[PDB]
Amino acid sequence: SMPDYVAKYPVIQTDDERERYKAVFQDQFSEYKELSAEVQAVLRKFDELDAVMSRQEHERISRIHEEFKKKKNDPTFLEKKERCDYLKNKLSHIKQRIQEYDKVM
Repeated sequence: SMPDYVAKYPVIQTDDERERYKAVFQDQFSEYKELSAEVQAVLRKFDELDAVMSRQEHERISRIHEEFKKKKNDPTFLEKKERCDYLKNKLSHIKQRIQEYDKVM
């Protein structure tokens, strides 16, 4: 699931290569923008929820706590957060290769 973007994106040598890196950046940045929003919306909600806190109160807390804990630890969510963290680093790598080439040329 996580290719080595350092090996796949070496130092840019030609404008054709720069254009190819730009197109990969645009394709991936749109994919990252969509995941980043979804991941961030979940994490912020958790922060709001922690801020809210009879033997009924004990029942309600535990109910909330389990529900809250279940959503943050969910493997589908954590796979998306992992893809998101990967993409951020991959995109920063590509951005840096482009900027480096522009500066030189």
